[PDB]
Amino acid sequence: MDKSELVQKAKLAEQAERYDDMAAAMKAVTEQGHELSNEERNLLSVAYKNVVGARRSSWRVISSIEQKTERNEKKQQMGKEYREKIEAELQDICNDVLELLDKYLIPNATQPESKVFYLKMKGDYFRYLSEVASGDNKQTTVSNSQQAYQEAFEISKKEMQPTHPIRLGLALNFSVFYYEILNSPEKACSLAKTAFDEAIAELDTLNEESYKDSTLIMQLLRDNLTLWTSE
Amino acid sequence: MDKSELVQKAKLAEQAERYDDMAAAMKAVTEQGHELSNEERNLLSVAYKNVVGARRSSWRVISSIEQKTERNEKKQQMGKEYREKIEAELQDICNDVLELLDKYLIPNATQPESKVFYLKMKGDYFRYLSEVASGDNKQTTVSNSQQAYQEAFEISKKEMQPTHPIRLGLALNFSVFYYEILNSPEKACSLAKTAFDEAIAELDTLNEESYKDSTLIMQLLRDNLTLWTS
Repeated sequence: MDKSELVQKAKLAEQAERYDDMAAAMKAVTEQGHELSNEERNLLSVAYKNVVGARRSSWRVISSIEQKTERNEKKQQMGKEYREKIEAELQDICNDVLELLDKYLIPNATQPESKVFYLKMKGDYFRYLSEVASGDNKQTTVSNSQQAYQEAFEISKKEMQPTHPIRLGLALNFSVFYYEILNSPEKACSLAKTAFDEAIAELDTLNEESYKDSTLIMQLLRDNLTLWTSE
Repeated sequence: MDKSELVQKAKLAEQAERYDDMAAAMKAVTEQGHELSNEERNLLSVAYKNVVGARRSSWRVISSIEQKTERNEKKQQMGKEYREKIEAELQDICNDVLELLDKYLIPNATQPESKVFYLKMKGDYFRYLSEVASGDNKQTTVSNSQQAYQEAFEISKKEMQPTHPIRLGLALNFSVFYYEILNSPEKACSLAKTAFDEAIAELDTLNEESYKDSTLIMQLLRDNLTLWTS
């Protein structure tokens, strides 16, 4: 099967709600090593969001049942083994995505918006590993998660306008990450305020017909600031 | 694996909506070769109903797409090839279930309630094969569905109460078989009306444990009878 055929197969699998097929199709597309179109990039992102989402969902369901269980019914030990089977798949799916990002997507990215998309995706997929990571492996995945967002963060700052909706929103994502996962409320606030203020300073340059493309995300940065400072 | 284990695994898979796992667990329980319990029997049924249901839905989605005009020869090829993938899967799923029915479930059925349940199941899964069958495979598969339903129907009339869900569901499915597979509204209406009237003529055979299931399926029978006439 060639790229055109795989892409079509991918859209058919989406329609049929067969997301693993959809993901396998777009994995193979990605492996031709060429920069993906917006259509293709969207398809891959969707494909894997859904495949990863289903196991995450299954895992939340099992963890919850495990904790309502009486703690030596040999049933309890099914929920252990089963959760662990889910986890291993979840990690397998994540490793695929990360391999694609390391090997093809990030290195071939020619434009800064694509490079930032893929770096953030890498950040997101490490975050999913961390949700089922063990003790000492859990700090590794969070650092790997931070570093990917940091790298994307730096590129937006350097290649995009303060007012750009991807830069904002990466600012938002990254600030929330410092707050929610790294327990750093002061860095979280510092980050948000800087993003907010920088875009504020260039409100000047926006078109009255589409300023909300920027303004809506800035409102969220601001909302978080007042929320986080109120604590 | 202990059954209670496999059955547990199966109840978790179900909660987790991982129906392929659920089905494998129940497959390995059925293969231990012993009559299933009402609960293991329902888990096996629910399992395969969801596993095969997902492909029946995917197939239709794709058959419907392949129905719009398509100027692109490669896109038309992929649609054809993808439908064919789903069918092969669908057929494999049905064959698994029919093997289980032939090798274990039906021959070991030791009471009429189960025997009807499994024959009804044999009909259903031969109906699903019919939906994607071709030529002579389709005459065989349709005919096999009718035989198994018909046989179940005779036993359910002879041994079960009119308001029993297994019996009402058989009528439901067998009436739907006649409408959708045999393209015969006359035979589908006659069956559904008989089973409904027979139920309502014996409300005394209702019981608390299955009142909701009985009425739910009676209402579905009714729905179908209105739709099919109007």
